Amino acid sequence: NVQAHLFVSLGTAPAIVPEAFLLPGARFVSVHVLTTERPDVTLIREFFRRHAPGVNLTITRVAGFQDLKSEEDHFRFEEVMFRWFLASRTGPEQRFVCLTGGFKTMSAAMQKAATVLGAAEVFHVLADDCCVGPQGRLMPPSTLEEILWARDQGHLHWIRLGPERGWPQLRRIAPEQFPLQVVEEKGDERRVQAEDRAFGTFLQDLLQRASRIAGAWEMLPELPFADLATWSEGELAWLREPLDPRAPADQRWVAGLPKIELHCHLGGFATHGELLRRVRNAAENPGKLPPLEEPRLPEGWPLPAQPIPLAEYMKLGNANGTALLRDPGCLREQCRLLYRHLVDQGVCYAEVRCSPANYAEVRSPWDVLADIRAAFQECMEGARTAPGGLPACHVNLILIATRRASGDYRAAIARHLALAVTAAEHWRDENACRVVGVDLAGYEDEKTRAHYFREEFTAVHRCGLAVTVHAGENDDAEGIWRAVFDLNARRLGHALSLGQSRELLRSVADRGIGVELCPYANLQIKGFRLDGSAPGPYPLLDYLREGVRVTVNTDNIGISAASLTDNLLLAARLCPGLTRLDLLHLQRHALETAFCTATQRLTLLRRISSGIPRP
Amino acid sequence: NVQAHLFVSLGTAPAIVPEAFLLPGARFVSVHVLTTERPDVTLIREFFRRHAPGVNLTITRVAGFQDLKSEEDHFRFEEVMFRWFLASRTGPEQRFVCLTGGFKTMSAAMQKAATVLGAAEVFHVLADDCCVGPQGRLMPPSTLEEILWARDQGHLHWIRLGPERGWPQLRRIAPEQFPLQVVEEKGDERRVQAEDRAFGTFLQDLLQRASRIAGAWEMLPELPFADLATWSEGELAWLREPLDPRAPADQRWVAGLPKIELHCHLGGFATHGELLRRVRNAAENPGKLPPLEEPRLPEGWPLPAQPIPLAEYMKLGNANGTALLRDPGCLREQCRLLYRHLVDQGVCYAEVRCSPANYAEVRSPWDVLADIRAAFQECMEGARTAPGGLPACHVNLILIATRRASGDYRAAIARHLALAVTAAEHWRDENACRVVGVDLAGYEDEKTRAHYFREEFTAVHRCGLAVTVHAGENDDAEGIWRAVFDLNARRLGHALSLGQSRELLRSVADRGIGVELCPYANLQIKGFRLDGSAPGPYPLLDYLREGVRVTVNTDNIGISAASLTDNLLLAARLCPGLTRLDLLHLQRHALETAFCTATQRLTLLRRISSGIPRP
Ligand SMILES: Nc1ncnc2c1ncn2[C@@H]1O[C@H](CO)[C@@H](OP(=O)(O)OC[C@@H]2O[C@H](n3cnc4c(N)ncnc43)[C@H]3OP(=O)(O)O[C@H]32)[C@H]1O
Ligand SMILES: Nc1ncnc2c1ncn2[C@@H]1O[C@H](CO)[C@@H](OP(=O)(O)OC[C@@H]2O[C@H](n3cnc4c(N)ncnc43)[C@H]3OP(=O)(O)O[C@H]32)[C@H]1O
Ligand SMILES: [Zn+2]
Ligand SMILES: [Zn+2]
Repeated sequence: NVQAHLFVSLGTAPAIVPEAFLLPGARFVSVHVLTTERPDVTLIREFFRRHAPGVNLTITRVAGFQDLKSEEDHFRFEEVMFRWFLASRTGPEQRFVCLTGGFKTMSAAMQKAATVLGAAEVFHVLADDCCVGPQGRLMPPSTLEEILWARDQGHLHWIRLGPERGWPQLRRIAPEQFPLQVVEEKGDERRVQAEDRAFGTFLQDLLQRASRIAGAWEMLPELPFADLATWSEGELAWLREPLDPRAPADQRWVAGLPKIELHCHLGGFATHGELLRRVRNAAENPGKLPPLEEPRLPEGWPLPAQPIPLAEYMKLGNANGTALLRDPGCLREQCRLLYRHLVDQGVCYAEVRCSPANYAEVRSPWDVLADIRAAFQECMEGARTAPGGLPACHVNLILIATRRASGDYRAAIARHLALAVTAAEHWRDENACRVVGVDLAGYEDEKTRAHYFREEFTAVHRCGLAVTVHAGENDDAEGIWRAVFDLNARRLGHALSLGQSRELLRSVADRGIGVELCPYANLQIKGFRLDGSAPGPYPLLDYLREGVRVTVNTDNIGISAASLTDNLLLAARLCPGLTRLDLLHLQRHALETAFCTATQRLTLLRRISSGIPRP
Repeated sequence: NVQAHLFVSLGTAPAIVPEAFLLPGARFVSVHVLTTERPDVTLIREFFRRHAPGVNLTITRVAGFQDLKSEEDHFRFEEVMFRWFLASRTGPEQRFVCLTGGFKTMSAAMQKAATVLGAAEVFHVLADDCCVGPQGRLMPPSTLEEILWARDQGHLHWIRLGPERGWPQLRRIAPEQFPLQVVEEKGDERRVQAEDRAFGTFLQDLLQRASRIAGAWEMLPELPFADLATWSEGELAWLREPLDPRAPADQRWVAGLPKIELHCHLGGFATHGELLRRVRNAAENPGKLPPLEEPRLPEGWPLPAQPIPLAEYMKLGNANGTALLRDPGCLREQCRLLYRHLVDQGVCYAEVRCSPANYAEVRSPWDVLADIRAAFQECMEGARTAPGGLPACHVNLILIATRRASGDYRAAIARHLALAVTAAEHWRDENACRVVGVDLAGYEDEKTRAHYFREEFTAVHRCGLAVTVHAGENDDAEGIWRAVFDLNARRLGHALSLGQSRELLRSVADRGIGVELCPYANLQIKGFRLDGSAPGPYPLLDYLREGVRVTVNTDNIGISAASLTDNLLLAARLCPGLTRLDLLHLQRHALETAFCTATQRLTLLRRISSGIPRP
């Protein structure tokens, strides 16, 4: 019922196409013949003129192939063959391929094309000596009547190799992508050319990718991302080696990674240098600006020789914050520079903490929050890069409830929680900046543990808002236990003492509660050995091996004076033996513990999977 | 430095093997020849005796392959070819394939085996007609001096076309898996056979699997299991159609699915029929056996016309339980029969609930729990089928704390919690029966909500043990909220009223808390419309669409008189439009919400993925 085209190759022995056209069962239409320059085709044309008028025979010749000496012209013939198969518009269900005729390599190319593109039947024809000729027991060369006689009395074989399936993306495709060129053209006869070997590279790379995927099909659920299955064996072996922070190639690779940020404070971004000057030279009221004064950093501040405690760590960012963000222009400018920095670092999703009520003097905290939200929305709408018309970096908001050692600090917590609930219920567009949770931070000790604020957070739990708690930075595991089991926290920050209790660590691992680590902040405050030279070993590797969803963050960019890339590199330095697959696992954990919707999570997963740079 | 083996076919034209042997810049060792028993090889051995005495060539002839008549001859030649390639412990980098000689199909199969097995070089040799012969302009015939003369004068071309890579898991295989027979054994010349076409089927399956995987590479993250990527397009389309409970094929497919059980009561298994008699005829002391009396079931009990309340449902299983299980023989037989039923149903992992203290009259509850654990452990050890030497079904234990409307029940709750903690601390082997959590079931109302039992479960939370709660079966969403946020429940049972509160549903979906539903029990107690003909619609589809991890279980197998297959089919009946992929998603959710270790979870994931039957 199908059209049943017949593709055949021709050598220097004519009367092959007449034999192949005669098939016990096939009603062939539109016979196609592929041949070189020298063979003659008069006999075939006479056959199809006298015995089958309606078969509209077409003959194609390769432009510059007449005798093969090297491999260069074989590649030309193969490329022209592939484009010639592609030139017509036929599915595999109506393709019959005959490999008889031509050089020994031409038949191999015939079968390779048939098994790659797909065909209904691959076969070849044989005939034995039956004609007396001038020399006894001679093959029937010509003089069609003896070919028909041999068919009728019946010794022709027609060995049927069988059907072929073909790769699915190559079954149809299009010929406009890979066209041919006609050099000279007479009736039903052509000479053709191809500019390049694009189809060869396309086919080769798709087969190579398929071979790699078949090679890496096991150990797939252990892989953080699916695209890693398309990597070569050498690349995968290199991925399992320990990361070397000194090597510039490793630094470039880490800088080229898509990243997710979950712990970043807005008030500690621009505290020194040119960034502070740029923020200051944007105020609407320059008259009321406080006099410029930069706190002096300790010796070798990025990597101090001695640890320092919290008080001067907070005082080190006195040049920015409440003293400076009280001006609306400064707040806007701060937001723009933070978004620019996040985009430059390669982050694709970030959550930013803020304390709007600290910046309200004549305006309400609602106005401050609206200003921050509008500035971030305008920044996201400005940079419509990335595929699908989505912002380069998506920013969500988290509000901070601060607790202090003494004074008046507990009314502000209530104001922040109420504002967070109202704002979360106000803005609800999925593809926009939103308030997605609250955070309990500040001074921590025995008297300010988590279970003393349950009555304040009951309303937050009633309204359905996510909660993160700072715990374990300067306390034992009891604070972490109370945060987990009394405030129903979903994420923990600076849980450095989680390893003191095995049962608590098992509970955190089993419940999927995320942990956030900041290598620079932890090293600068608690002190830690570097390069394997009494706080103890850094607990990153222990958490990774135990099964905890641990992530690496930046905390205060300005105060600690570094970014995500530097934090990852020092994470490698603090735990010798850390691998690159561990970095990918960290990114996967950050994706899984984010405070986002399911569709956004899937989109981020796809975006990160295809963005990992190769060695 | 490689050995550089050479493989070449030969037809009715000698002096081709010596020409291919003289490949420039290649020192060959142990050249191999494949023939069709028709031609002669005297020339080959004569040449290798005089000009290369250290190459120890071999010659092979194919199993009565006289001439090409039909396709069976070609198939036998191809099978002998593949087994001949395998029966030489050779790597990809030292194979050199020459597709010169024999039929066109012979050279084509040469190239096919080269590109599948991954040769290191494929080439084709040509010669120039430079010999006088008896008629001028002749190819160089048998004699060797003229072959050497033509090599010296530069009349050989050696068209060589690229190396090959080959599929990775097929690069080695092993000779002792598709062996060759030896019909006749003469010096350096052999005739070989092959029992069957096993390698052909192996290769066809491999290529088809690779092609299907390449066809379905996208939409892989959405697939619950990876093996679904190896299904054909028709099967995948059939997977998305709505389930038809009336179709016998669908019934067989559901019965053939690997399953996970998470809500099963031990005391409600054998309550009627032959199973109850079998349990009764196992007592150590039949004198104290209470008289037999089976409660009568309502009309059309499996699908009753009107719902019944909990009291009659519980009284329906009075023939078994506390009255019967105080005798250890009956308890042991009960456990054996339940494990047999679970294996028959196809369950690969199950968690069983029990109340040992209810069966302690002269023995301690510790002895009863030890007997139950020993019975299940012995049952697991006995049936060590399945790959890896693992038990067919793995059973873990959960202990019930029962609350009642009036009477003395809190002491029993404290007893059960303490026993659970001690038992969980006692048995710690990963590949063994273990106690993994506690349950809060029984009578529920306003006065017996979850937050009235916090002080009793604080110890369980300190020791790090999983908790599940019966909530929502006969209460509004307030009970579910209290269970989630005051008792830190990890999984909920019969949460039929979760949809009344949107915030609670969103929180449950975000936190990953599991929900268990029992179709038959829910229909029998609450009443629900069937086939889409006021309790409202059954909430399976809403929970699935909202992202809640929802699973389907059996509750009481005996009282409700149904199994997992019946429950899944009735779930399809309760929500028209339920698809088969939805059943797979339910299985994945059950796997994700279980109380097991990570290694066991990975093993179960692989086992379920590699065991889904095809349509
Ligand atoms: N000392 C040797 N003695 C004998 N054979 C040798 C020797 N050394 C190498 N070989 C090769 O081994 C195959 C012997 O079967 C031959 O390979 P192949 O050249 O590919 O033969 C195929 C035939 O060449 C013929 N055709 C010659 N021109 C052309 C041409 N320009 N377009 C297409 N076909 C050509 C074809 O016409 P067709 O279909 O009747 O048969 C083929 C020989 O070239
Ligand atoms: N009307 C036609 N006119 C011309 N050619 C026709 C016609 N009908 C079919 N063909 C086929 O088309 C190819 C000619 O280009 C031939 O196919 P092929 O049988 O594969 O020929 C290859 C040669 O058969 C020869 N060898 C004859 N015995 C055997 C045998 N028992 N083991 C292996 N090879 C055999 C081989 O010696 P070698 O290495 O010099 O070249 C091959 C012809 O048989
Ligand atoms: Zn912080
Ligand atoms: Zn139950």
